[PDB]
Amino acid sequence: PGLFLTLEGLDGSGKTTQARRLAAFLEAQGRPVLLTREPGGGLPEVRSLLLTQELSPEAEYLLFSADRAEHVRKVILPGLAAGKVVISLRYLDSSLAYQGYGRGLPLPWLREVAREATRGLKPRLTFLLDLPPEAALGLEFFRRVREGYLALARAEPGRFVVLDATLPEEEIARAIQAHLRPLL
Amino acid sequence: PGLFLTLEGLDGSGKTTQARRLAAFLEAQGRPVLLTREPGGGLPEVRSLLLTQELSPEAEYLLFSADRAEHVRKVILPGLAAGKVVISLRYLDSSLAYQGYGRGLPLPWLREVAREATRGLKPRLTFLLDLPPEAALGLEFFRRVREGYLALARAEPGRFVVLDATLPEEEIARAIQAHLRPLLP
Ligand SMILES: [Mg+2]
Ligand SMILES: [Mg+2]
Ligand SMILES: [Mg+2]
Ligand SMILES: [Mg+2]
Repeated sequence: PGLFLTLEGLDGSGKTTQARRLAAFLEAQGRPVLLTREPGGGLPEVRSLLLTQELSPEAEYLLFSADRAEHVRKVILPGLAAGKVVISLRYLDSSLAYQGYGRGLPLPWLREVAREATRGLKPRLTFLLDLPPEAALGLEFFRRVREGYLALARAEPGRFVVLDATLPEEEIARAIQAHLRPLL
Repeated sequence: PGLFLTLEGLDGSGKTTQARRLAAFLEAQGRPVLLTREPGGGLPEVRSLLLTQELSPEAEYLLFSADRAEHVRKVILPGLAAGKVVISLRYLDSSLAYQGYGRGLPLPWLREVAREATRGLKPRLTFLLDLPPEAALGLEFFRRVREGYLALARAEPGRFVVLDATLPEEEIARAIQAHLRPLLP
């Protein structure tokens, strides 16, 4: 069958913790599951050098997209073909939020590039862990990314589930499980 | 205003040599020049990344593009803005030939990615060194790449100057010189 879920939000919003707990919930139900992340899941070396360099927003986006392209072909699609629940910590929405809304690249173009890079694969549900940057390129930048994420979620209410990331981690996990139950 | 020139073709066709000699010819007659290349002109580290085992053609192109986007913004446009003649050893057409005609990616997608990466910057002339594919991933790959280059040149016959890469390198350089002389009195 196959089921593709993603987690999104600012760095510091409990995405890794919630990915781990979601995988454990599915492991407890006997559902085979795969945990992965971006950047680095396709091309690990892209993660290393985005860490220690600052490029133009266009170059940054295209590197992320190259990693994304290998990630989809070598990790996500094969996992889904085996009937696994693939959970990716960050996917296309991160690039739209950080490089698009944050750094100012045009979103129609961003989505143009992603069409062939993702082979059109999009998640069935995306969990957005929303919070202000204080609760996790300056504060103004992170504010744009956050509002970008909220704007993206307003546009696709059938795909996005927006959770208050400031809540206790146990409540957030149970909320994710509640939203996910109907799809299993 | 500046002048933007490129050299293109299969590896082994003498492109580096011609780019080097072209630079000299211009320097000699007091035209300041910036000599550069892809892959590596924008992001040096991309050259390592491109050699990744079994890299998808999509990801390969996106790596070339990322390098190309940094190359155009940080090196090529600032050089042209300074009135230099910028010569690039490989540019967009390398990707179109190798990743498009060679690896099978759809050209319109490649061009649309490129539009924002290059800010629409095109070379005034591109010197295509046409080399036989056996003298350059088997032969059938390189056969497609060679013919793709020739297809690109047919579609933009004013931009591309197609030259026989098996000629002596002085005769190639002289032919490049003759095409440029109208562009710099
Ligand atoms: Mg992408
Ligand atoms: Mg948010
Ligand atoms: Mg490109
Ligand atoms: Mg060219």
